Amino acid sequence: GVEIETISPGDGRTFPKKGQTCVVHYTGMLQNGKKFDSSRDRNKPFKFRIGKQEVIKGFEEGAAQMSLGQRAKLTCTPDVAYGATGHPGVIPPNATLIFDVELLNLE
Repeated sequence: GVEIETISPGDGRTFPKKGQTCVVHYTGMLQNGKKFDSSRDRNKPFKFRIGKQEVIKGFEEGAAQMSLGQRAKLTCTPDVAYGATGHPGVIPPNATLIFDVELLNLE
């Protein structure tokens, strides 16, 4: 359940692959709710790789469906991220997650 709502520009040809460490300006958003996380604030744009189950499932699928310079809009189902448990005090159980994602990576 990954819905991409693309802010257009970029290249559309250089997709992320396995063995690649990539850099993402993310920004969290709760559906009918406020923010909960922001890479824009810390000024450290979250270096991470693909294929080690580092991030949640709903963020991992949308990262491969982007390219360099693109700006997407993730909409993840509750079951792929936190819906049964809920991250304690931060994410309630059975919650739908909204992300503002832009990929500006290397490799």
